[PDB]
Amino acid sequence: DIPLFVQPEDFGTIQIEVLSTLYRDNEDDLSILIAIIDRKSGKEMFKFSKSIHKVRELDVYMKSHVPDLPLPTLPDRQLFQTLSPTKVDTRKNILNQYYTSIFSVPEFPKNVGLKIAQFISTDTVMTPVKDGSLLLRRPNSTWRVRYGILRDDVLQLFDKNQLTETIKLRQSSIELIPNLPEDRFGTRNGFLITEHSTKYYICTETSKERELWLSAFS
Repeated sequence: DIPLFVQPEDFGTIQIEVLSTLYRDNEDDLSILIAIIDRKSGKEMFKFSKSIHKVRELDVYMKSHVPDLPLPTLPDRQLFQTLSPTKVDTRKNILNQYYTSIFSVPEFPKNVGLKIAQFISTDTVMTPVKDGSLLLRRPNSTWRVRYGILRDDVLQLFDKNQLTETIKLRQSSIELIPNLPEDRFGTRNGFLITEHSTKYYICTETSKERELWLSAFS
């Protein structure tokens, strides 16, 4: 066997939270970061990372070994084709609904329950001023994944751990971009930083993350 972090009979005692679908794993590919939480304590026990391909693989296994029991539906493949903020926001919510339903099924067959347990017991992620994954556009205007670090009153953006942008907040102005009506770029949870000029369009994965980032800007 491979060591199990949570026994299949104890799937009911955990909550899941899909934290991101822009996480860079050990091989530096975009993957899905998932947190496993103890229900009674509310403490985050561990995190793990899976590519969308691995997610569909386990899904394929389940459809075939439990055909008679209803199972949730994965996000569509089109949500992972052209990178846009509105798709990133949506597919994270569907994945949250998906894995909440999985660990809410009362009983799985012994083989299927072990496979799910092995799934969450691999690709473990250990992670210990504001930061987070961001989506960046410039005024021929595609989006690109960036990792933002707020240093003092200066924002730093990295592309695969390489400084590609550096921003002064004292020189710049900030404004929210309304989610609606949806523009021709799929902007969502977005805001504009105009550094004195130059304009950077930045979106977060959730609307809460936009709230948290603006407060860091203050």
